[PDB]
Amino acid sequence: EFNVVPYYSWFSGITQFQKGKEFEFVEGQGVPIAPGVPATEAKGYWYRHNRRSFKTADGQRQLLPRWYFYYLGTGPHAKDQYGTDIDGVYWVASNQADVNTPADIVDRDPSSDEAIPTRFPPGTVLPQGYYIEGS
Ligand SMILES: CN(C)CC(=O)Nc1ccc2[nH]c(=O)c3ccccc3c2c1
Repeated sequence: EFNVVPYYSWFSGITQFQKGKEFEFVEGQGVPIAPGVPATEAKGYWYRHNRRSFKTADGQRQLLPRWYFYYLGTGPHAKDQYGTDIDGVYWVASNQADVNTPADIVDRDPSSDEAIPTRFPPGTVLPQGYYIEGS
């Protein structure tokens, strides 16, 4: 969880379960499906939530990262330039998207909307070592 309120993603998270496997998508893929959004707005980034646990007194490690998707110009990196090398950020965009203008899309009031469970179109190459939440 969090003890500082996050920007909330329109979608469910993707969670690492195998250490050492990278988070990635093929260029053009990796934008989660949202009913009615045009491919020109299908642009943004996945953002890594580092999680950390507590020591139990039986010794006991691991609580891997979970990634959350944010449309370009929103989220904790609402200001950065698409593409920019930033630890913990992975940019993705449909090939119809112009990544020079922010997506025209409001954040998600977590109280007047649940997260849309994360799906991808047929053919999307899923990152091995990750489990899509809600699936
Ligand atoms: C290292 N952490 C401070 C980063 C952070 O927690 N990121 C974070 C950032 C994005 C998050 N997006 C969500 O949709 C969400 C939903 C339920 C609970 C948490 C989140 C959520 C959390």
